Amino acid sequence: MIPTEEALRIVFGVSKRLPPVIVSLYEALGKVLAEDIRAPDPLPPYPASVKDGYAVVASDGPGEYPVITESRAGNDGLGVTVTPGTVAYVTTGGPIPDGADAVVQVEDTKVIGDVSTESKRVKILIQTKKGTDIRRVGCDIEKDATVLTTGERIGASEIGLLATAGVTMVKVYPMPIVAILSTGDELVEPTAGTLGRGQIRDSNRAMLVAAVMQQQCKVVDLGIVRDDRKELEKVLDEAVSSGVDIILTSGGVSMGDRDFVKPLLEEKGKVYFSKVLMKPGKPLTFAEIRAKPGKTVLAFGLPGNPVSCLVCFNIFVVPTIRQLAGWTSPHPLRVRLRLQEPIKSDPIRPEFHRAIIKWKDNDGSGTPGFVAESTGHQMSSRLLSMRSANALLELPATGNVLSAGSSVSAIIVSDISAFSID
Amino acid sequence: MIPTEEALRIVFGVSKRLPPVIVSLYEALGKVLAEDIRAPDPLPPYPASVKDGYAVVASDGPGEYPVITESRAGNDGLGVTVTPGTVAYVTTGGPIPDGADAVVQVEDTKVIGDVSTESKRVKILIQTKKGTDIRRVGCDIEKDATVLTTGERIGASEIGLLATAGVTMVKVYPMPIVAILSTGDELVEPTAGTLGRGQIRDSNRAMLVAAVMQQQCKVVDLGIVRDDRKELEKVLDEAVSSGVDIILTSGGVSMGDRDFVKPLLEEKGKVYFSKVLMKPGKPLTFAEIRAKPGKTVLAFGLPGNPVSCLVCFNIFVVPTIRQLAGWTSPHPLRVRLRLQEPIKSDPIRPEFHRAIIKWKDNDGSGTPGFVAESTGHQMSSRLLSMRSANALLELPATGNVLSAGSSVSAIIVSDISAFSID
Ligand SMILES: Nc1ncnc2c1ncn2[C@@H]1O[C@H](COP(=O)(O)O)[C@@H](O)[C@H]1O
Ligand SMILES: Nc1ncnc2c1ncn2[C@@H]1O[C@H](COP(=O)(O)O)[C@@H](O)[C@H]1O
Ligand code: MOO
Ligand code: MOO
Ligand SMILES: [Mg+2]
Ligand SMILES: [Mg+2]
Repeated sequence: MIPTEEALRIVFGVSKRLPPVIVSLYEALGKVLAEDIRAPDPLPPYPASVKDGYAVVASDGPGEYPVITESRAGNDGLGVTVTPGTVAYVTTGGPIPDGADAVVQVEDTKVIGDVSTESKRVKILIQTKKGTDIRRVGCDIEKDATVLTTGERIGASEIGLLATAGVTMVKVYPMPIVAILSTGDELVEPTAGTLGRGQIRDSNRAMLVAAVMQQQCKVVDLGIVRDDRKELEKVLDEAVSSGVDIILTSGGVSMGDRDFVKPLLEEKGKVYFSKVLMKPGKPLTFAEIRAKPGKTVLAFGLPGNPVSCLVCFNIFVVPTIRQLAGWTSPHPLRVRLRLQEPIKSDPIRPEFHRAIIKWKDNDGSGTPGFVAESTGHQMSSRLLSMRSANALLELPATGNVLSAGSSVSAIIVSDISAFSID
Repeated sequence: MIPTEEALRIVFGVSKRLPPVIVSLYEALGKVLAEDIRAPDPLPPYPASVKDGYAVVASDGPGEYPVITESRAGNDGLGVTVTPGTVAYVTTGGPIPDGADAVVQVEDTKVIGDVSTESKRVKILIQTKKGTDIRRVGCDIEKDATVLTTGERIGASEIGLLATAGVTMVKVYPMPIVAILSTGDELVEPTAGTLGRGQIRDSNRAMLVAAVMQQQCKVVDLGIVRDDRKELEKVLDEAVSSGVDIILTSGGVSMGDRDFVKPLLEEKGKVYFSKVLMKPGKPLTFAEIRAKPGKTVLAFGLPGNPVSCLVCFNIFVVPTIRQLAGWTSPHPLRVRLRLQEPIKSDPIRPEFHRAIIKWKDNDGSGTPGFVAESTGHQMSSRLLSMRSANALLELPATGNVLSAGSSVSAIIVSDISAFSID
């Protein structure tokens, strides 16, 4: 039995970043960059107007002037020089014609004379300064500037920067492919209606398929496997040979006489641990299998108890997926929060207590902060204790009652940007 | 020009939850439940062992006893009664045979005699209590108990609860379908290499496609549209008739003489506003179009400036997607944080200043909390100001320099569970 911090250190030490691949721009979203990106041209590549109005010679000052060209895009005004005593109409993003050194926004101007006559004239109502409302070449992005670097995760703004730079095929770290199976003679498919004696619906498999889909990985669903050593070996050898990077099993890892996951993983590879000092998730097995040519497969013999299964996925499998996906910060967000109710900590095993947390203007102490409500009874067989739980409170093994208003460390396990407000 | 709080109130008031649909279990992930879910049978549906060991009569106490059956799943031990003076082998999740009222874990037992002889005997090493290590029928979930309710978002634990309850087809609120187009004679596709005079790559479209994909919505990519009124009307009528729920355009909404988005939206529907008091995102247009039979289409005439485009998406479009998707808490997470450097606020427009935020053990004041670093120059044409930005600091329009260490409100715009730790 090892502490969770040691089990996390071992998993991290064995887990290796996947070889990079080339993907399309839309396939690059969510992925970590495996190359630096440089701008091939400046942004803007031409002097551009910040406003809809008139490009002027600043030194001319307020007065009435003829409009000698109109510049909105492309070759508009090419070969036209705005000389002292003239102006050019411009729209935002329009190229500044040669000779103009400032832009006066349309609100500080007035058109003079009849619009029907070909010759347009405008009254500039202010005294402007050279450079006003013009984006010089390269002011937003300089040519050859690094706009994105290796190790940076691609979100919407990063896709926008790749498009700005003309990069539609991107070198990234891929997501791992994950195989998932359930174990047990007592299991039936979740499509089962009336259950026969001693049967339960397989809930862990669909739960883990959903959890892995939330981490943006491809899933290989290997179904229900019975408590038969040859059958489980065949399905594990099949998963190892299929090209997946991670295998997730649940159940068949406790002290039962037909719990074959641990001895099969010892036979096929290297088991680093099979027991962890934690509440819930004690029978967790982690192993490294080498697939014959030629790559490493990580195997997590997750516990059968639904709560223990999901907590072990959240604490150990999520950072492993991220490490394989090239994240430099794979660890989960940890915050500090105040308890909204008293919670009794366990006397021997530190607890990952499920909570529903929210940000409050007053956390109970006068200042703003996160607050936590327990999900109730914490039994490892009670999947209702994971319902709506967006955090795991880290309760040390003291045996004391932590009173309402006391502060604890909490691992956030679900999208902080999808947190329901107070 | 209206304040952002009024623009958000108007958008919320017009936006209506989409009609619910029936989807498969894996399609239900991320979606909000449109029906309550009740357990059709209890969990466990039979008295189940919490441990691998022996089912006993508690009153028998420590002693040596014959093992009369073995119970791991299904019909194991059916018709066998554990009477006083006998025990039954059980594995975790195994049905408790009739007559046994407690379980003694295998660690508190010892097998006696030769294993080869058919008759097995075990020594129970402790005095147990009635009910120990047995999960009674329905202790985790009672039959007909409500396990999930209308308005609850489906995450991995909720998929696990649907599978437990045998629900593989779920009534949910769907995500809206979003049409996206760019406007401008100066735009070229992001596949363009060398740019001609007065051209830029279309970056907003791929950025908004990525942003909408992160919100789990289907995208209808309508491409680049030129600054031609008939062309833009045709593409808008096409989007309205196609069945999308939201149209996103960018550009063609400022004061230019070929900015046709506003007048086209006024003609096709009801424009609620076209100008907002905010830095960045001032030219935002919001309109409601009625598609002929027969449904409502929401249209956001987003600003062309890349920063303004993404900030307006993050503040106004993200809660609208969530409201249409049936979220009861569509608003973004707002927290309070301390500035890591000084920031000058604008004297007239309140600013959505881009920041990279992280949780620190000491936020600078001695206690733990969020801290923010600015992304630098905040110009609306500078997409590099959105790079890695996971929050928008809400700076009031005071004109004062907010010093390092002062606290501000911040909107979190990207997965809090994907936050890089300190
Ligand atoms: N799709 C786009 N990608 C990048 N920049 C754009 C896009 N559309 C408009 N812009 C720029 O945003 C600014 C305002 O656009 P508009 O509202 O059309 O005048 C101008 O500088 C445009 O060149
Ligand atoms: N796929 C599953 N879905 C729900 N419960 C399970 C699953 N697999 C195992 N269990 C339960 O978890 C507990 C421990 O399983 P095991 O480690 O196989 O003894 C037992 O009560 C099992 O019935
Ligand atoms: O042995 Mo556990 O910690 O109830 O899965
Ligand atoms: O007019 Mo803006 O607020 O630079 O898009
Ligand atoms: Mg089992
Ligand atoms: Mg334009």
